[PDB]
Amino acid sequence: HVEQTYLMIKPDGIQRQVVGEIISRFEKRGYRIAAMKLTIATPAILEEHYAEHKGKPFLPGLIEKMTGPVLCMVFEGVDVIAQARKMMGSTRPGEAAPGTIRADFCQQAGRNLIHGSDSAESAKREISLWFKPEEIQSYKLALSDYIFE
Amino acid sequence: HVEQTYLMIKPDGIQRQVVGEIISRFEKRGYRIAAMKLTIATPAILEEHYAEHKGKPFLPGLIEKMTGPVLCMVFEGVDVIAQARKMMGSTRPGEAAPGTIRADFCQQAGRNLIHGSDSAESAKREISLWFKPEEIQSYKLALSDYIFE
Amino acid sequence: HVEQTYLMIKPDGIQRQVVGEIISRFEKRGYRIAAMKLTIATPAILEEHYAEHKGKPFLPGLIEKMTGPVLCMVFEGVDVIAQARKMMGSTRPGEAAPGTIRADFCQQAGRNLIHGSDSAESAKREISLWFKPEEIQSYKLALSDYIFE
Ligand SMILES: Cc1cn([C@H]2C[C@H](O)[C@@H](COP(=O)(O)O)O2)c(=O)[nH]c1=O
Ligand SMILES: Cc1cn([C@H]2C[C@H](O)[C@@H](COP(=O)(O)O)O2)c(=O)[nH]c1=O
Ligand SMILES: Cc1cn([C@H]2C[C@H](O)[C@@H](COP(=O)(O)O)O2)c(=O)[nH]c1=O
Repeated sequence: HVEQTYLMIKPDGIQRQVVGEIISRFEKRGYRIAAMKLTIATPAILEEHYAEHKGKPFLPGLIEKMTGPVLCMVFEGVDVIAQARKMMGSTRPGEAAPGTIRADFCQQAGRNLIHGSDSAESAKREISLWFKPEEIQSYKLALSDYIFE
Repeated sequence: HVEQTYLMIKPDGIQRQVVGEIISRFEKRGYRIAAMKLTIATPAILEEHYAEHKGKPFLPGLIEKMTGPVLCMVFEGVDVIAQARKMMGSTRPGEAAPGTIRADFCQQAGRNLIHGSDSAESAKREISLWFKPEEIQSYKLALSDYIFE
Repeated sequence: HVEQTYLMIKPDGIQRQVVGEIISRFEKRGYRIAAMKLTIATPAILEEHYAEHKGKPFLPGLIEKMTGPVLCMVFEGVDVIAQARKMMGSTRPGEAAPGTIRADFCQQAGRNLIHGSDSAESAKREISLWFKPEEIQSYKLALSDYIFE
């Protein structure tokens, strides 16, 4: 069975103009784009996005870094929630494995280019926060027979 | 002291049209193309290719996935049998390291893009199965002095 | 706090004509080019560079391999000394992780494409040996707000 994960290119990904490169990494595995939207993230939606960190001293700083243009995305694939995390790499780019997004593009955790859901529960919540159901698109990849066993 | 390994692009590599990208990964290390042939794999040759799994319940499914166009290849280099295995990554793409072929391109073991010999004995057997001696080409890379110590 | 490291493309990197690819890997992380110079390495400068190995039987062959065009470089970034070492990978390419320069381009330690400082002390020593201070340039990257936290 496939699943869907929420991936969001942060303002540093937009401003460094690596959006296409990021998308290509997920397309390369035959992951399907199920939703995609450019918006400007605001403090009120980011408070909900970062709800697990309510009341923590670092939350204002997380929100400030994220206040800016973002690319909201939903990708579909086998085990894609865990696999996208593996592809992003460790929170700290300096600890991330070579070949991951954060190791290949970044230096510090506060500017680590991309967010991805950390669990099935978070993916469901995040997809619902940033997308309406009518924005989630269902279609089948023509190469499905050569992607899925 | 170089050796030769058998590498085969499976039908999913052909149909997803990533043959050139795969070849480029091996050329990038200064591995030498010693043989290359496009064919359509037959059940008869695949039964011998997969002889280790004779009688196993999953063998018919393995053969069915592989009955299609394939690119047979022989690459030469230092430690190239083990090194090509490392470059392909784990059989299951989800367990493969970022930066390997299977992690970068694939989702499931049954569609994992590429075969490579797993040992010196297997390489000798597989090269002999898929190639005639007259198809194996001997020449020296002009950059040899800058590739080999 | 950023630091600076000495990175040198060896004659195999020049002759295999992958200079631009190497530079792009470091630029991709927002590391700043603080110095860059093409020269031809000579035995007298290489003897100082490899001073720790004076008298060892492998040194004459090492110096022979390194007598040729080289690209001297200084890159600046957070933790860049350790990070550049990680990006190069193990001295022996066969042991280097997928996604590192040496794993992606090389076969043997004697032709492993690139040198990088192993410590802050070595970086200071190597930058003094290979560059004049006139050659180290001070300027700020315009994307700093999106590279550094
Ligand atoms: C941006 C950032 C996030 N994180 C943590 C906060 C969340 O628990 C997790 C995912 O954050 P993210 O949604 O901003 O990618 O990473 C840090 O520890 N340091 C940072 O600098
Ligand atoms: C295709 C496939 C191969 N394998 C095993 C069978 C062989 O022992 C080994 C290499 O197979 P391969 O020649 O098809 O790459 O991988 C699996 O365990 N699962 C799979 O889905
Ligand atoms: C080129 C080379 C370097 N080295 C060691 C010597 C130095 O301690 C370290 C870095 O050397 P380098 O300046 O040539 O990169 O690598 C080997 O052990 N084997 C080799 O073939």
